[PDB]
Amino acid sequence: VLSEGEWQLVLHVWAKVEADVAGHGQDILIRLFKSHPETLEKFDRFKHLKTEAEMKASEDLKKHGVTVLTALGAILKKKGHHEAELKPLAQSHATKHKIPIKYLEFISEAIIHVLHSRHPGDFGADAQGAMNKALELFRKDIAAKYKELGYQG
Ligand code: HEM
Repeated sequence: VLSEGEWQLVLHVWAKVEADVAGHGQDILIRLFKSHPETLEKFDRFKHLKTEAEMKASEDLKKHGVTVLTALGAILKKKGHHEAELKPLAQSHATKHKIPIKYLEFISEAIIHVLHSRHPGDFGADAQGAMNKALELFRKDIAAKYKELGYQG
């Protein structure tokens, strides 16, 4: 459970992400794909991309990054009361996209890295720790839904 202070650090940097959601999404998905190539393989939509240049030029990738960040921002703003937002997501990612929880840890690391590169002043260690907790809560709650559905892993 994050404290109110922690949630404030989380949403303060997230308000900054909102100024350029598309740019953040692209950086995050590209980082995810480059750091963990197995993740790109889950996207039939994007697996044709072979280089970072191709990824940066993909408008559809940029479009999905916004989809991803929009869903995540709505979750973060619920400050833990994200049961309704997490249900459809867990269901689709477990059963449809078949995304292991480990891959959610990978994108959490990409998110934190990109937030740090773009918002050093509002993403000091205290904010990093708070965001890590927030992303951990997200993962914890998603994992519980996965386990229920028979996908814990
Ligand atoms: C911060 C975590 C993530 C969020 C908030 C998120 C959000 C979304 C949303 C909103 C959709 C569209 C609706 C849906 O299908 O549920 C989606 C689709 C999808 N996501 Fe995620 N996602 C996340 C992480 C991941 C990860 C880590 C992978 C792969 C390693 C993944 C793979 C997919 C795939 C394959 C689709 C369908 C893409 C398509 O073909 O249209 N997602 N995601």
